[PDB]
Order: sequence, then C-alpha cells, then structure tokens
Amino acid sequence: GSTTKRVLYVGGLAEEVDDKVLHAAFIPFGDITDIQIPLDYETEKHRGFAFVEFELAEDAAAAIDNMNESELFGRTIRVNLAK
Repeated sequence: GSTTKRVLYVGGLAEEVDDKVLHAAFIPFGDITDIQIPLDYETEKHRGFAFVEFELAEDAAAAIDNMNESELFGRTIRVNLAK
C-alpha cells in the first residue's frame, strides 16, 4: 500500500529493446533518469524485461498509462509502478 515512486517495470519485450530505446521511447512520457536490466550468472541473458526510472514521479504515470498494454517493436509490453 502507498508506493509513491517513479520506477516502472516493462513486461513483454524482445531482443531489440534496451535502455537506449526505452530512453527514447519512454522519454516522451517522461524524461527517464535510470534504466536497469538484470541478468543471470549461468546464462547472463534476460528474457525481455527491464526497469524504467523517471525524473518526475507524475511523468511515470504517463508511461504507465501509455506503455501499459501498448505495442513496441511489434511486441506487447506491460508497465507498472515498482515497489
């Protein structure tokens, strides 16, 4: 309950999306500040998910309401406020 943050999660990506694209893609919805993509140790390869951080907390809501169930690189992505 009560999250109050700006870090969002992207679900439904491909091998074409990255922090670079997320930066440009999510910048209109809100000027991103940080983007982190975790990996494994045995495979060191994600699946297709990342974290988007915005400079403005309210800006994230836009990415949330804009990227949630949207289309990116021909892929359906889902966004939500981290916690």
